[PDB]
Amino acid sequence: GSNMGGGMNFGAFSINPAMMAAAQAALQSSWGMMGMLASQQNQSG
Amino acid sequence: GSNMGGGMNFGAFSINPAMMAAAQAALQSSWGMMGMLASQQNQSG
Amino acid sequence: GSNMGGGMNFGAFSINPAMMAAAQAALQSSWGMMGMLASQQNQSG
Amino acid sequence: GSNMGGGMNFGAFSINPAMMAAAQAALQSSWGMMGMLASQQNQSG
Amino acid sequence: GSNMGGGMNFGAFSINPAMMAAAQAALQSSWGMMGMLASQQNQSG
Amino acid sequence: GSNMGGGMNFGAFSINPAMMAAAQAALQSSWGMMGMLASQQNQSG
Amino acid sequence: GSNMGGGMNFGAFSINPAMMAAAQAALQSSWGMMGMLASQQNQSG
Amino acid sequence: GSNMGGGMNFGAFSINPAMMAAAQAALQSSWGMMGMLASQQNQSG
Amino acid sequence: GSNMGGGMNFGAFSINPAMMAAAQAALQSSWGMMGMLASQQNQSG
Amino acid sequence: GSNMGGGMNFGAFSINPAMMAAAQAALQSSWGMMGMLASQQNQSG
Amino acid sequence: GSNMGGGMNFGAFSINPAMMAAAQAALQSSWGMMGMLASQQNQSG
Amino acid sequence: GSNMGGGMNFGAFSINPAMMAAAQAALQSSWGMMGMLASQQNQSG
Repeated sequence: GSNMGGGMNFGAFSINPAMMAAAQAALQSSWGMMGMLASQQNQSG
Repeated sequence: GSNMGGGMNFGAFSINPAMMAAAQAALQSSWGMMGMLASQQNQSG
Repeated sequence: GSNMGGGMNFGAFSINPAMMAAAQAALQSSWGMMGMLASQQNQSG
Repeated sequence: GSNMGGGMNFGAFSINPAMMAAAQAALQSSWGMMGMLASQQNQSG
Repeated sequence: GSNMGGGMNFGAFSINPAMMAAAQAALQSSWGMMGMLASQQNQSG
Repeated sequence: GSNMGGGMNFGAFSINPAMMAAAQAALQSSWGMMGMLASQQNQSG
Repeated sequence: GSNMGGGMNFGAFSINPAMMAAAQAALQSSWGMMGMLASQQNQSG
Repeated sequence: GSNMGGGMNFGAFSINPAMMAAAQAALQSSWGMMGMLASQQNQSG
Repeated sequence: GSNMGGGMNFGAFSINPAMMAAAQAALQSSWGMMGMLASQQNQSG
Repeated sequence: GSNMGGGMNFGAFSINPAMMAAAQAALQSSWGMMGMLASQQNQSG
Repeated sequence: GSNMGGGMNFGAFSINPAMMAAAQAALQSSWGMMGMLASQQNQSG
Repeated sequence: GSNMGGGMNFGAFSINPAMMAAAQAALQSSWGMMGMLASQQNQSG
């Protein structure tokens, strides 16, 4: 169960994330005003 | 279960994420005002 | 289950993400005002 | 299950993503005001 | 299941994505106001 | 299942994507106001 | 050298520019959404 | 050398510029959403 | 050398610039959302 | 050399700039959301 | 060399700049949300 | 060399700058949210 409240950002954000990663499974994400990522990585072998 | 509240960003965002990644499975994403990514990576072998 | 609330961005975004990735499976995405990407990468071998 | 709320972007976006990727399967996308990409990459061998 | 809400972009977008990719299967896309790409790449051998 | 909401872009877009890609299967696309591309690339050998 | 930018006005305008003057040489002008005036009243006696 | 930026006004304007003057050489002007005036009243006797 | 930035005004304006003056050479001007004036009243006797 | 920044005003403006003056050479100006004036009243006798 | 920063004003402005003066050379100006004035009244006798 | 910072004002302003003066050369100015003035009244006799 997930819920969130409304918000208004007057200021100016800058997001410059230099991510890096090596894996059997990899996901990389960088979003602006709003986002919900529900990623399920189930692996075998 | 996922829910979010409405928001209004008056300011000007800039997002310059220099992501990098090597994997059996890879997903890369960078979105502006709003996005929901539901990625399921299930692997075998 | 996924839901989101309405939003109005008055400001001017700029998104210059220099992504890079090598994989058995690869997806790359960069969207503006709104997007939902539901990518399932299931691999074998 | 995916749903999104309506939004009106008064500001002017610029998106210059220099993506690059080599893979068995590859998808690359860069969209403006709105898009939903549901890509399933299932591979074997 | 996918659904989206209506939106009106008053501002002027510019999208100059210099994508590049080599693969067994490759898809490249860059769209303006709205698009939904549902690409399934299933490979063997 | 895919659905989208109506939108009216008052501003003037410019899209100059310099895409490039070499593959067993290749698709390249760049559309203006609206488009839905459903491409299935199934390969063997 | 001179140059101008672009603006879109969806609101409604009502201009009522009353004016009066003497005239050894006189220019009087009124205009709506757009207009450029370059005048030189060079006189000799 | 001169240059200008771009602005979009969705609100409504009402201009009533009354004016009066003497005139060995006189310029009078009024305009709405946009306009550039460059005048030189160079006189000799 | 001169340059300008960009602004968007959703509020409503009402300008009533009354003015009066003598005139060996006189310039009078009024404008709405945007405008650039460059004048040189160079006189000789 | 000159330069300017960008501002967005959602509030409403009301300007009433009354003025009066003598004039061996006179400039009078009034403007709304944006405007740049560069004048040189260079006189000789 | 000159430069400026960016500001967003959601409040409402009301300017009433009354003024009067003598004029061997006179400049009078009033403006709303934004404006840059550079004037040189260089005179000779 | 000159430079400026950025400020956002959500409150409402009311400016009434009355002024009067003699004028062998006179500059008078009033402005709202933002503005830069650079003037040189260099005179000779």
